[PDB]
Amino acid sequence: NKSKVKDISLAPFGKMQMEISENEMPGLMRIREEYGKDQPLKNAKITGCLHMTVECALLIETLQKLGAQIRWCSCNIYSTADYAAAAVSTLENVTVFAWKNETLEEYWWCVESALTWGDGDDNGPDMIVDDGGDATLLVHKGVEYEKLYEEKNILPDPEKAKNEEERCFLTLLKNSILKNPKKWTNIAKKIIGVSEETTTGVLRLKKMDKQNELLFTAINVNDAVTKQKYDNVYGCRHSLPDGLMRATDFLISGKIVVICGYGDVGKGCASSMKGLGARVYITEIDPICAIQAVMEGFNVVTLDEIVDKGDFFITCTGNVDVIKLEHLLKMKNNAVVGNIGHFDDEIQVNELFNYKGIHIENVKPQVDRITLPNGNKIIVLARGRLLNLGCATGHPAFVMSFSFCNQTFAQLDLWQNKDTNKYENKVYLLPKHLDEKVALYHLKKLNASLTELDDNQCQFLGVNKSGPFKSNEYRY
Amino acid sequence: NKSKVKDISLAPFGKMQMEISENEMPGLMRIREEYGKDQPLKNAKITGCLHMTVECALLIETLQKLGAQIRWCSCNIYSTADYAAAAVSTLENVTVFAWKNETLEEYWWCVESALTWGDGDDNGPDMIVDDGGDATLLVHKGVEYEKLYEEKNILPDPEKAKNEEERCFLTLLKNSILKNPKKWTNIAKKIIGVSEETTTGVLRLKKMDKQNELLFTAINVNDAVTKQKYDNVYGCRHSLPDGLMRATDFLISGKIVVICGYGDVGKGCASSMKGLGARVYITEIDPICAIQAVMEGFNVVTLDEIVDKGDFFITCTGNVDVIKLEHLLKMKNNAVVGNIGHFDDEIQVNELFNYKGIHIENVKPQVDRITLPNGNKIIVLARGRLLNLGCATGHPAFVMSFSFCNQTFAQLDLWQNKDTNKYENKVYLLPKHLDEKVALYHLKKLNASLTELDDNQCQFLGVNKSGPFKSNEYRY
Amino acid sequence: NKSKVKDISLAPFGKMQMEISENEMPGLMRIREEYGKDQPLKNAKITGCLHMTVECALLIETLQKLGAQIRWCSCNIYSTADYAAAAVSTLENVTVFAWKNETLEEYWWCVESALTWGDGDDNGPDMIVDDGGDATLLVHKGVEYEKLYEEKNILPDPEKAKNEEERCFLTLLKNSILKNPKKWTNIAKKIIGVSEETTTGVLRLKKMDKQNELLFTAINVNDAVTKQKYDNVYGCRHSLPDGLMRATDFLISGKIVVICGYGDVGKGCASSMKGLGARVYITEIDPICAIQAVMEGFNVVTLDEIVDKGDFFITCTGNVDVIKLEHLLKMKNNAVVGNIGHFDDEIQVNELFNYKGIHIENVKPQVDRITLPNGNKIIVLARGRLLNLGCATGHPAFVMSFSFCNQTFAQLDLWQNKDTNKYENKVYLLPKHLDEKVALYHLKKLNASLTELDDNQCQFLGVNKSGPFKSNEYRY
Amino acid sequence: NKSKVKDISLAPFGKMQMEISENEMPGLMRIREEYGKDQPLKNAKITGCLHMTVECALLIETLQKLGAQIRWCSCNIYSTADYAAAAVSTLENVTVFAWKNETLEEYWWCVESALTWGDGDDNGPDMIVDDGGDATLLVHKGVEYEKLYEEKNILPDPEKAKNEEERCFLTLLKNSILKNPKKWTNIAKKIIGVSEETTTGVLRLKKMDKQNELLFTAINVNDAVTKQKYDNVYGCRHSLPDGLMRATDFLISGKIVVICGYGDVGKGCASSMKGLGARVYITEIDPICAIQAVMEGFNVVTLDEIVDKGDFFITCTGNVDVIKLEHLLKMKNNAVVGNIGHFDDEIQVNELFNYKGIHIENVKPQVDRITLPNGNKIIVLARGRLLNLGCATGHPAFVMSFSFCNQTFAQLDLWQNKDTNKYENKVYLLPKHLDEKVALYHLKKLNASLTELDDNQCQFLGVNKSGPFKSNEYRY
Ligand SMILES: NC(=O)c1ccc[n+]([C@@H]2O[C@H](COP(=O)([O-])OP(=O)(O)OC[C@H]3O[C@@H](n4cnc5c(N)ncnc54)[C@H](O)[C@@H]3O)[C@@H](O)[C@H]2O)c1
Ligand SMILES: NC(=O)c1ccc[n+]([C@@H]2O[C@H](COP(=O)([O-])OP(=O)(O)OC[C@H]3O[C@@H](n4cnc5c(N)ncnc54)[C@H](O)[C@@H]3O)[C@@H](O)[C@H]2O)c1
Ligand SMILES: NC(=O)c1ccc[n+]([C@@H]2O[C@H](COP(=O)([O-])OP(=O)(O)OC[C@H]3O[C@@H](n4cnc5c(N)ncnc54)[C@H](O)[C@@H]3O)[C@@H](O)[C@H]2O)c1
Repeated sequence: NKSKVKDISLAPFGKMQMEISENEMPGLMRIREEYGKDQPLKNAKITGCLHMTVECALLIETLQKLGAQIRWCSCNIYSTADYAAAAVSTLENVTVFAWKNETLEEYWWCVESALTWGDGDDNGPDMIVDDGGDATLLVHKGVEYEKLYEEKNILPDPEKAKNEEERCFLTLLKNSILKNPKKWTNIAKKIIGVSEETTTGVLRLKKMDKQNELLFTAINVNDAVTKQKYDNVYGCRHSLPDGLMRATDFLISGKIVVICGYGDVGKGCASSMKGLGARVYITEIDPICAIQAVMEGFNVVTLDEIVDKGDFFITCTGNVDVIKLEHLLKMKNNAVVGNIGHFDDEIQVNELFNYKGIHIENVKPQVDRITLPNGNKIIVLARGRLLNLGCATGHPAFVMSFSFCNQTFAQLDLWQNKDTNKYENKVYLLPKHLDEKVALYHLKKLNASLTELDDNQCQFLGVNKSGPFKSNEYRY
Repeated sequence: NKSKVKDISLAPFGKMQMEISENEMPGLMRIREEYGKDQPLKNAKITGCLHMTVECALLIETLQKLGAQIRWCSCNIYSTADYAAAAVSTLENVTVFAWKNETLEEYWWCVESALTWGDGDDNGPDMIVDDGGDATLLVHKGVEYEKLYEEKNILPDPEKAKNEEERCFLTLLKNSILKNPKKWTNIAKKIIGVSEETTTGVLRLKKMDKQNELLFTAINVNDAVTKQKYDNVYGCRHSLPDGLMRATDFLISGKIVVICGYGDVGKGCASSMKGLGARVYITEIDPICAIQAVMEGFNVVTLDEIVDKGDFFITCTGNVDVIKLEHLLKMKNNAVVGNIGHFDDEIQVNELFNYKGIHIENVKPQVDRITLPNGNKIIVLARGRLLNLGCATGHPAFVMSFSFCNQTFAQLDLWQNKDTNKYENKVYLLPKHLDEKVALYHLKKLNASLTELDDNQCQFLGVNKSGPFKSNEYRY
Repeated sequence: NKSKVKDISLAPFGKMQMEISENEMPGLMRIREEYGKDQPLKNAKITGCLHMTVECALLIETLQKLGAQIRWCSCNIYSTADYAAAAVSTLENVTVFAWKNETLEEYWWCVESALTWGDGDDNGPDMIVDDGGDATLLVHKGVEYEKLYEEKNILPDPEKAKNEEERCFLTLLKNSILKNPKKWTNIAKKIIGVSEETTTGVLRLKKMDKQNELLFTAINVNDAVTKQKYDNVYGCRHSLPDGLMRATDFLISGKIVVICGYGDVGKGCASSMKGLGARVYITEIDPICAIQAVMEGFNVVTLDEIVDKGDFFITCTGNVDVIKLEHLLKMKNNAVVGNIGHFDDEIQVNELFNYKGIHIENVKPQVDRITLPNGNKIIVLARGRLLNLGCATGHPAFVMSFSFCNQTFAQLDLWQNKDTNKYENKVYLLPKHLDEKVALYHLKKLNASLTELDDNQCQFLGVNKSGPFKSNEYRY
Repeated sequence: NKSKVKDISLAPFGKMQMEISENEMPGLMRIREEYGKDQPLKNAKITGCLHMTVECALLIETLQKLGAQIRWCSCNIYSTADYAAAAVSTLENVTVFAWKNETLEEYWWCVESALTWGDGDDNGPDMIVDDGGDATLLVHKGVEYEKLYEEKNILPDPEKAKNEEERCFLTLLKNSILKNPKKWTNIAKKIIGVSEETTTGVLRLKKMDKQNELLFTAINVNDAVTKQKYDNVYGCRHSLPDGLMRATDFLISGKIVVICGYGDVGKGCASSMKGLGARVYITEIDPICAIQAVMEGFNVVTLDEIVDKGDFFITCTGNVDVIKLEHLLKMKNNAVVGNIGHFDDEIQVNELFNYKGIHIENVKPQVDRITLPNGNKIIVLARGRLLNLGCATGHPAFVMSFSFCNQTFAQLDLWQNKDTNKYENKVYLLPKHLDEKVALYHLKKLNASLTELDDNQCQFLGVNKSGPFKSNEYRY
């Protein structure tokens, strides 16, 4: 029950950061004021697997101030802010397993430790807060392999590891089963539900739900309007250049920036690059998104067409093998490559790092310089992992306030309906009125005056004076 | 049946414009190349009620080249381009009833004439293309009043006219029933379906469908992605400043522009005003839209807060009484007021024009100068009706190509399934693949290179290499 | 001697436009309020040669309200607004010779008529307001050729006409000398001075002054901060897209726009195209301007590199042969070509129009469609002349207010120092304090609150609390 | 000959940064390739007083590679990058006295140490590179007080210290004179000249030159086009948000940002804030700049009008007392205040820090939180000193390349003309051709293709095919 952090003496620095960011998160603060003295999450055991940053610390503190017990780990080996981990590990009923620059082996250990609440009966959490689906994955795969072992006596061999991170994952599961072949099966049965924060995690849930593999309720927090339209757009508009500037200090204006993918994240990234004066190039597979990109003055092309002159290459597709080895080998000298989508699959950093005749030179934390066979030296950020969270501090508190408000409401609704049959083992979405509520909490801070709908106006539009004001199909 | 247009000698000028805009509508031209020699709409009787512009002429030509017969009218008394009406009235199997500056009495006469195909059995059309729902309204109200007369022997009295335009509407219906009390009831029975082009028309359809008043199938073309995301946004970004410039020639940069409503149209309008250097103020009733407005650098306020210093006031709410008489009376000298939403309800132009001590002075077509009681002189555009179509030429052909492609596909699908039970008396949406198809047709013209999804990438995303690439809930 | 205009019955329409634009020119209106009842220009004879637009009419009215007599003509054969010419010709002591679509022969006739005040002694004006230097040219060339005839008995032969417009010019001078070989020599002697409005006219004056050919004082109004920084930038940002929209109605967003020249005009043009969503490409010869263009996100290339995919080609160089015949022949179908710089030298429209196998088809006034040898049809605006003034109404009133305020001050200072030796036969610039004065007059209209410099702040900066606040070398 | 730096072990980290930034400074690298093996600065003793950053390290290395000996110090107590100082102190013939977070006493010690080359005859440098004029100040004041002491036997008393930093300055001078009352007088006599980098330093030089106090030649590097138009604009566009983000991590979009001053720096700052989506408010004393601000969509107001709702307050005036104590006391909770202009005079941080009832709490390096009397807690950056260099890393290498190229050329020209009478004790500027030269060096890196002027075009414009292309009065 002892937290594991880099250095507990950073707690005060983290505490100061939390106190300040409090004014930047009017949404979360409003939640504490309403459901505060009520303690609606009293006795609830919540395990979280989300970037251990300052904004995340304020989410933890909100959940615990709501009366819940928490075990937490980071969902990325570089996103953890040590001062935030130390500060949060100080709270009562909160245990944390996270630190910056953790190895892949240590990463899975933290996820497992966060999901394990002691031993024996009720060894798992009541609810899960995931960001990418790693905690959810471990549970589902654990249950899957435990059944395979109880039938064919077969264990997950890290031999068939199609990746280094997968090797540690399979190793963790193999050792887990050899210690207690029913651990995950018993835990999964007590889980009320999970709430997914990102597009990638939702994609995983949808595929499991499609094949009826979901063991418990899953709430799609990422598809909430006040999340995908704010977090994914305005957040990346902020943290992309921030991560690029801290990592390289290079000029962006007048430079050729290549953005792969023009969905929510791509739109946000491109907007900030355009405002700085960069020459934006977009790659896309979806014709609808491509036209949106062209209408903003961007040039839509295939990577092969611009890979030779590109100064910055940012992937925001949430797909795999977007920037292949053959592309990296053709880049100009001093080209910068980073991924802001998911894991490290978008860019074949591994293939490049293990290529014959490649020299890897570390410039600073999360920043490496690779010497290509032809002599060109390119820059790779966070070894292909989230550059905004690895080279910077991720989204600003004000943006994360929207996301964490939806997360909190997801946990509240899941816990308050645990004794009902409102939720099955499927993916659900938060109601429309909650989205408007979250938005309403941030209006004052923004000095935005909302107009009151009149009686005639209400009848004409066919809506209530309090909302919702749009239909469920509205795209905003 | 003979066409009724201003001057048929303008046909040549219109013909030249159509030939040129042909290159700007690759979408429509692609349709002619595929379903051309097939004549899928052969023997179909289509009645249209949409702005009679050059872009609309190319839509008519496409429908007739597909084998259909057409009767058409404009949906606005100022939007008709006489040279386009003359040109289209020239085509075989096409009859037109439209001209610029038509009176309200003449307007309804045109709608009725367009919907009436001869006399006796089968006196109505097979399908309807509407833009605002006026044709659809006439038919539904006609059936409603015809039943009221067949039961209580009561006729629609233009006495209870809550408006001048409504007076002519009720007068037209009263006369219609005194001539044939079953005209509309019999016509509504043969209508396969209608396809709505704008947000206002869809709102009308949704309300009727909510109360189960729909007499036939209705396709929501406005809610199609390649329409609400392109037409409503990029179209207005183009035609708002164009309408403002031609009507007043005033400088926009440095001026205080007040935009009411920040939905699709509002976002498009604000983007162009921002690009020109204006100081944009936004009014909103929806908190979610309000935050989007603030995140773009716009100040969100209530009209009462800025009505005194505003230089331009543009309504894009699609609501009623947004700019009341009390607001107009407080505006500065030379302030410009225009509506780009629906009809003339957004702004109380009528209340102002009939106010005691008000002097109305016509400056030029669709532009009037009003002298307020305090002596201030303000400028009102198109008497509160669509300023972009009244003072300019509406959206450009390239944008209308997306909308008209969805319209054509809507007519095609509706006609090809007339003998099936695919569509009931409800509001439907065109399939996802069609939206991507439409987008694909315009990529070449835009020099946009789409990327081909790989085999691994397809399985990972769980989509087909040809699309759709997004889920039905995707907001783009 | 009466005015010569297209149709005097348009006077009322023009009057209405002048009354409204009055609120858009707080600068000129302030001048009338200060030097109004004083009549400082009483008895002064002013000849003007500037675009006869509504904004220009308000300048004429201001000069006459100051007590001067005026004879005016347009400096371009397409820029005249007939309703403005009719309205201004109505004023007392104002004679106008201008109309839209005048032939080159008629053009010079108007210039000569405007410069000729009766007959005999004092046959010329006291001061001149030029825009391009045509009136100034005629006087200088007239004096030059009159001396050549009085010595070698040689006359200007229109045979050596290196251009059609030059032929009419030499023809006019030849006839002028065969009627009175001392007309211009005597007129030039009574001219107090001239004030140049545009960059091109200033270039002409500087070359004459360099070779000591100036016969009278010339004031460089164009190099005035509140002119080149406002008019050339913000004015073009407004009239470029307006001219393009009225002439073609084509979509600009997503289109490839090629701007040649990135000086004051180019910067303004590009800013508007960028705001609309176009993909901007810039051509430059000056490396300093080229970097400015790149830092704004624009791609700097040579015409040859983009002439194949360009949708719009706009020249703003003020140079000759920027877009040669070889370039025009390689343009895509439906490509638009227009000049916004000087005369019709920037684009080789003449070479193209007289090329073998070329078909010219008039679409509408100032808009022609040319069929290239390969079949491609391109659009040419105003036959290579100012597209913003030919296809639209030029800069808005508010922007012209700054230029015309500097013009009025130039005329006032020139007339008030006619009996002094403050000005020689050289090019002078208006003092710094006047530039700030002009700017100050427009602040209230813009709701801009200026800050008052404090006592300590004044000493520190070493400036007066009233200005100037910058040094003469400041670039703003 | 012993450098004084924080930790010499950071040398390798600094070296890696220098090697990378080399590719971002094609201008400086070109200088090394041309005047490299020539060693034009051989035996020259250069003392610099400029922000000891990585970009500065590359400038030092260039000067030494040119054959010069260097002694260097920082011109700000927070701008020094320790890893850069350590790396540069490694070079041969280079001595450095600088470190981050130095006290004011230590600051002047470094300046003095940098200007002192040994002892006895020739105890000073041959040339000086200044940024703010502190080194130049020390020398001029030193000579002034040395004469005052040699006449009235009066010493500079730190009693009359109108500031803490001035106290240390006068103390340094007093001790200097009590040790050798002719030190500075003798040194000033051997100084060939100095080259000023910033607007503030130039203002100081101009005031001395105006009163004939200049002891040696001064080159105004800041007024060079490729410096004020690139560095001051594009550099701040980059380092303003960067400093803001690293110091607070606060969201900028949708926030109210108040920029005081709209000159070169203000224009750059506002452009980046606008691109991020902030609501920009500008304060100005100059009417011309105010109109430029309004034409970009910004609201011009007096501080008193917005000081209550502002979220960020940035001063770019280069003036004194812009944000007084009475303004700071009225700011909202969590408001951020920072100066990017000169020293710490723009904002009365001192008055606030010494105000009764004020609590100062350090959040992190260069970031303090002040509790106001009414309880509001505001954030002050770098205690009123350059926030971009104190909270971040200043301008990016590519921008600094333009500035340092002009510096190098300034040193080269000054040293090559030391035995001539080309330069007097006045302020001079670099020739136009050099500005274009510097620009040309960076075109390739930017993928910008310059167009070659044609023979006819050259004669028409009256310029050489190689430039200059503009007149000295051109404002760009
Ligand atoms: N780092 C952060 O702070 C942050 C914040 C939110 C989301 N994310 C992550 O960002 C990624 C994308 O998120 P999103 O919400 O924008 O989802 P999205 O589905 O809206 O956007 C993905 C886009 O990529 C395009 N695409 C797919 N494969 C492509 C390929 N090979 N080449 C070019 N384009 C391709 C699609 O057409 C689509 O428009 C996910 O991995 C998500 O979880 C990161
Ligand atoms: N003239 C054109 O070319 C054109 C093109 C497309 C749509 N339109 C019309 O524009 C209108 C709006 O269209 P939209 O598609 O943007 O729909 P929308 O529903 O997406 O946008 C309307 C917005 O106005 C807001 N709103 C409603 N009442 C308001 C009030 N009283 N004050 C302030 N804001 C209010 C809503 O919250 C919403 O965000 C409709 O009338 C539609 O038919 C015109
Ligand atoms: N139509 C209008 O409303 C309006 C308003 C103001 C000025 N103008 C005219 O516009 C022209 C330019 O004006 P400006 O004030 O911007 O002057 P400018 O001197 O500031 O700009 C000219 C620019 O063109 C560039 N250039 C020259 N030849 C070139 C070539 N062959 N290719 C590419 N670039 C080239 C120069 O390097 C320079 O940057 C003049 O003709 C002027 O009279 C028209």
